[PDB]
Amino acid sequence: TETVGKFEFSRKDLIGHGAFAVVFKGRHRAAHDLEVAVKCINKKNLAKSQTLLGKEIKILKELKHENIVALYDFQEMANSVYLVMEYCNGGDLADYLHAMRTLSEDTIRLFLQQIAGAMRLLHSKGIIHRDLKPQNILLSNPAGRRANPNSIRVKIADFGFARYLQSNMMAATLCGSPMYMAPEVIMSQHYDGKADLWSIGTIVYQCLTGKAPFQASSPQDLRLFYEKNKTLVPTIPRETSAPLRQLLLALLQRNHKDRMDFDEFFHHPFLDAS
Ligand SMILES: CC(=O)NCC(=O)N1[C@@H]2CC[C@H]1c1ccc(Nc3ncc(C(F)(F)F)c(NC4CCC4)n3)cc12
Repeated sequence: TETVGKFEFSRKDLIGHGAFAVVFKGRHRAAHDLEVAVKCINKKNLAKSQTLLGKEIKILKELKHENIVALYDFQEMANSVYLVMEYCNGGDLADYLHAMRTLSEDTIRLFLQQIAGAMRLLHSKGIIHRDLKPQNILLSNPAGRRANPNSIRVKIADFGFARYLQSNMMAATLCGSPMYMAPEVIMSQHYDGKADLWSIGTIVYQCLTGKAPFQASSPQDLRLFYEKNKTLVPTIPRETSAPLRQLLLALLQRNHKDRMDFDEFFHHPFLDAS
């Protein structure tokens, strides 16, 4: 048992591992039924892990929303950093999609309404996430794992690559997962918040079809494909509802200037459909 302020965890209770973070399930020391996810340095990449966890704190301390994984507390010291986060009892969308293969349009709508809500807050604060992928979309059912799936709440996680972007500036750091990167990101161009909208379009397309809209053998191959193809049209299955078709087509615009803007996303007919 290690303690971080009012919370405790055992390194036995590993729930996830990446190059730059290790995450343990923990609990409040007084309210043992309050589950938490404790994110810790990966000492294999000490300096970068410490930097990214510190940036995550800096960003998440400004973001309170149902659909953003909550930061309950944190502890930054000279040689280590902890984040005590909301525990999402449903795990990640990558694993959920692996088991479900594809999601109904109604489930995609429920999830995307929640992602849109979180993105409204990021956009209003001037923050871009830059690492949206299914592994960073977490699921939580307030009625418990075995409850009605209509009750699944979605939370954006992993803000270590996030930044403020001034409205007259562009970003240029290579961030994210290549299969979810906007073309402008993987082509090492300048980009803005619309790069996240491409990532969201890729996630929605994967939910709908079970595959990438633009398949490639490697990140290098995907970059070459984007470089060579100045128009990108995803194949929309003919059973797709018109609002979801139009949402996908507008998000998966190769050129960020042509891509759906945030106001269009937040008010998209797909999101207000019954
Ligand atoms: C010991 C135990 O109870 N294990 C549960 C477990 O391993 N599960 C449960 C269901 C699938 C997998 C899993 C992964 C992640 C979560 N929850 C969660 N909540 C918050 C965070 C976060 F706050 F840290 F983001 C988080 N991050 C992990 C690292 C891989 C995704 N995971 C829950 C689970």
